[PDB]
Amino acid sequence: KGEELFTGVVPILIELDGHVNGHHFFVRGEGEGDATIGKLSLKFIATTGKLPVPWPTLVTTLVQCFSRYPDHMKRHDFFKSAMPEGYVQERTIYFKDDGTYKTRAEVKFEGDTLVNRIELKGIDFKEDGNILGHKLEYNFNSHKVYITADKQNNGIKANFTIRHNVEDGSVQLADHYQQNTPIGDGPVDLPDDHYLSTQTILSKDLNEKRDHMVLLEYVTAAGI
Ligand SMILES: [Cu+2]
Ligand SMILES: [Cu+2]
Ligand SMILES: [Cu+2]
Repeated sequence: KGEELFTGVVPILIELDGHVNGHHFFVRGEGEGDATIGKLSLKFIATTGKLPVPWPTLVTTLVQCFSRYPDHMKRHDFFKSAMPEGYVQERTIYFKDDGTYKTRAEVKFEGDTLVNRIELKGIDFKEDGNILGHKLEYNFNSHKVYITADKQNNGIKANFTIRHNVEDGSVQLADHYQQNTPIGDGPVDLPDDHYLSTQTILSKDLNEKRDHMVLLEYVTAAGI
């Protein structure tokens, strides 16, 4: 339909096919999104066993169409306007003093479900660094995701730096560079500069034996 697709609660499917250094892994997440209040509630399983990288490094890669855009900002919501046909979301992520992730995702409706299917490639990580050495805390900070229009590509770009808490009290920074392109050829909303304000909780399911991550997230657009 349109932004009409997000007036209620929407089921979500997320699938990540990952290769970091020499390691293969697969993640599938399921749950629900409520864009009217900007809320995600999701559970992710590593189907391939224990992950070679920390769960928090995957959070940004694992549906910004569920951001809450306040009424006065609805003209600037690229993500919903591309639906149902969806958009391609690509990122290049530089972990400071540490390797890089390259991601490509398609985010679109498949029936009544919003699906995010991702390919992730990671290279040049240090064996004893914060990522391959699993030295990141199981939690997640608040960020501002700065969004700009990319009118030459009929889409948007985003810039932000993720701050991962490290177990010794230091911070591991991850510079994100993001490009989104609509899949369909219908017109989309090309926004004035603004940002998304994020908050996230990472937790566990006591009955789940598999390596997993429960996620609760709230995101609201601001800056206009
Ligand atoms: Cu209708
Ligand atoms: Cu292999
Ligand atoms: Cu593989």
